[PDB]
Amino acid sequence: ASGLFTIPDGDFFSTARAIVASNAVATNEDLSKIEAIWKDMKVPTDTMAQAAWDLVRHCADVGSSAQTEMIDTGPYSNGISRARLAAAIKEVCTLRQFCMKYAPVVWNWMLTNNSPPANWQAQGFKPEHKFAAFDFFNGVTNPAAIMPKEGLIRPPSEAEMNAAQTAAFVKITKARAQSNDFASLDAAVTRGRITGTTTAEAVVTLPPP
Amino acid sequence: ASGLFTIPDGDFFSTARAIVASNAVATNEDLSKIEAIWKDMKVPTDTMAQAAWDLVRHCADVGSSAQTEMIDTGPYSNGISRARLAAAIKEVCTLRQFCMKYAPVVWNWMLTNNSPPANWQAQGFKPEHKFAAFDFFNGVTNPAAIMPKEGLIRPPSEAEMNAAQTAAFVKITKARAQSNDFASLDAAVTRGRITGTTTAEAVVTLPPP
Amino acid sequence: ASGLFTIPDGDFFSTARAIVASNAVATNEDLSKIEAIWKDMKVPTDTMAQAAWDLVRHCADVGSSAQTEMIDTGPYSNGISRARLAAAIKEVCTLRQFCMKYAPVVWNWMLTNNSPPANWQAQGFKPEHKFAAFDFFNGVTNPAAIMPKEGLIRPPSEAEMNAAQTAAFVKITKARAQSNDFASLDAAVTRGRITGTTTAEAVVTLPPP
Amino acid sequence: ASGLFTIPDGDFFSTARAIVASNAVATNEDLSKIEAIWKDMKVPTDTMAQAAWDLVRHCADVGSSAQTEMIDTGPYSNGISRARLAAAIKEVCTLRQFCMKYAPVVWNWMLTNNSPPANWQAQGFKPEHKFAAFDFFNGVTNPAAIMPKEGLIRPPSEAEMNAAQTAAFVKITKARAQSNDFASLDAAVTRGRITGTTTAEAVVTLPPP
RNA sequence: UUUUUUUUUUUUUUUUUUUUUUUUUUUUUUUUUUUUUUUUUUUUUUUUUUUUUUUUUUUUUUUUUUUUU
Repeated sequence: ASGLFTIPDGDFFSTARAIVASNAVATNEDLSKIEAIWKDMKVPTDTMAQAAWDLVRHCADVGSSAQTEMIDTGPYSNGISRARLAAAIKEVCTLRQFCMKYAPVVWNWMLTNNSPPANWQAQGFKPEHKFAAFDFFNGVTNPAAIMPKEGLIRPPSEAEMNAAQTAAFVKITKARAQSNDFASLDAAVTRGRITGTTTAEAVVTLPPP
Repeated sequence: ASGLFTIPDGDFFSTARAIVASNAVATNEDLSKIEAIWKDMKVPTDTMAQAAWDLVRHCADVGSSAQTEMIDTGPYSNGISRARLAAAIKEVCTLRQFCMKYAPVVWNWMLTNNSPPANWQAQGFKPEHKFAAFDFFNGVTNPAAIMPKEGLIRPPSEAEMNAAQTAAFVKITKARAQSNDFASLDAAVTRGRITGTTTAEAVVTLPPP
Repeated sequence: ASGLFTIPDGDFFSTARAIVASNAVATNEDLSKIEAIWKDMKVPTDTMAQAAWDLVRHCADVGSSAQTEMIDTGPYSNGISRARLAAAIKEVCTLRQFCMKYAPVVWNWMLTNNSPPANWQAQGFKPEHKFAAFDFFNGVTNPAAIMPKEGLIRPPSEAEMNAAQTAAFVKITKARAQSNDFASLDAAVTRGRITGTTTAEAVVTLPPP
Repeated sequence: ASGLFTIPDGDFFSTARAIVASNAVATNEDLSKIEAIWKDMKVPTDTMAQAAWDLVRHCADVGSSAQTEMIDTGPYSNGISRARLAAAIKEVCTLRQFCMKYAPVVWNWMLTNNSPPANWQAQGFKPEHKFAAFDFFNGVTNPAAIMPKEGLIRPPSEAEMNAAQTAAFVKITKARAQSNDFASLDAAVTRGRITGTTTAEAVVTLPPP
């Protein structure tokens, strides 16, 4: 048995370590392209990582959607605003994929300072689940993401994971209900409609048990 | 591991404090532009904050919609009416974003005086939930908003947060049902219709469990 | 990359401010020519702007067509009638282009006094949309127009914009149906006809959804 | 397998980069001919690009039709008016093709300053879609156009693309309804008619879903 | 009786905005109209399913009063 029919024997399992890569997280080729754009717009390379952690922490208070307006300037750039840092990222990967890379860093930072995501109440989270009230919360246990050196202070509880999956259903289905099913945006197909659906037909509910 | 691949070590989590910024709350650049317009229409800078807190407290009795008619004059301007203060705000940010900034102030003010939002019964709130009967109630636990020095008297209960989310569904869906799906307001698309929908097709219900 | 192939870098977007100019609004060269004619027919230069705002406010009660008869004299001229002020304007630009320049001023003036355009019922407007019942209502959000210092009291609602676009369809199509398609007004082409069309063939309808 | 039957192997896909060219965007031969005319009418070559970006930004407030009257003079020429710059462009390519080349620049400029196209309300756009209210908005994601160095602040949303396609239908069909089907402009064919169509037969509607 | 295989499990989409006011009266509730006739036959095949056509251009301005009931 050779070629693709080779049977592994036990030397492979004890020695080989798979480097984990994920397509929901910004790749190593993605992150090298961010650095080349960021250093060309004069982000200091001595605080390049802290400018990323500050941007993703701000992206836990607001969304990580491509339409999200970043607000202010962090203290680790040379006055480069967070909107300009995020616009450089969206040329390479999505903002959500970049934020998934730093999700354990932001999770530890929020749990150290006891500072939840800012709009947890507007998102409909209960106060006992408010630390899961950011998108890209799925990346906190993804091994392709940046894990801090001493690990997570606290893993996410099962109730926090439950609340995040429910909120992910509500936010994504509401965003799809504001979109359409039109396969083309030409007026021959859309007939000048945004959703192609009335207000009552677009109401999202999670059906009861 | 350097650049964007730097692993945080624990010095960062104990020292760095993220200044919280939110795009649902009026920004610091927004508020500086309000002050320049307000002092030019001769609002006293010694009571500039109290004129804002009086306007947002009045915006808890009426809406914070852009179409809302402000009624009277507060005691902290130099006779500048609340409609003129709100019209200056709507040149910079939304009125709702300005009111979200002062939501914990208005929440403490209403709980101190035992004075709920004025039209809580018309909004369909039960009497035990009537203190949540304002829009921009989501901002009372947003850390980007102005928190008073000694804190909230009482946090919002879970039942108050439940009632506010339900009322937010009813008021927003009713406002969308009076709007249309028309992608253009030209008569070639609207065909001279406001909603493009009959009265029976526009009825909003929250489907039962 | 130089010449017309130069890539903008971010210094341009933060520093350069485009002065907005519109060809639907009376230009700065247009308005300087109005002043030279108005001061030569002895309009007081101390109330030159108020004579314009009074004329455009009167042009919200009647049309801004070139055929419109202006009625009376405002209080800010030296007894110069509004028909003589409008005849001087029509030598330079259209009356509608002049009125578009002052559309936010007239919009604020009408909303302050609760005084809608005078013939809103004859125009077929519903009472809840009657403040949009003037032509040149499109200019109220045009940034080339004169914006008052503290801003609009209320922006136009979506239903008001819908009603204005529908009324613009009806009034313009009815005016075209009283015109012709004749490419020349010589009797060899027109054959002594005004519209070249019967009464039944000239009926305007907005086709139903 | 050689000649036109050669099978690509994977070296071609990893190495070759196609330079994108579009016939809806002004070509590199087009732009070199603009520069030769612009420098001969003494446009400064140190601000040749900024004079183009100022002209296209003004062409987002007014149209990019060949019949469009440009209004004023930008600050980056040596007093050369925008009408003279546009007349030089129309000798080489269309004004719309030139403006498509700088559509991401104008898109970033408008989103930085929060300054929409000036006549968005007259075009029938809803306020939530008003940043798409220019023609040549199709060029903002065309890779043949000039992309700024740090990228777009925000990509166009799906609802903005929907509104632009609907407005493109309405404006182009209305312009065709004012034209004719006559195959020749000689009076033997046109019979002295502009459209060859009555007013009621020329009404444009987008048929309802 | 037949129907129980395979395929389909990735990404993307989670921001903002929208929550005011107005609209809640009156009128409209009778009578008439309910039968008969019409239900069959015929018509179910063949042929027609390829290519071609998808670019560009066209999106500004002007026209919205009065009169006519």
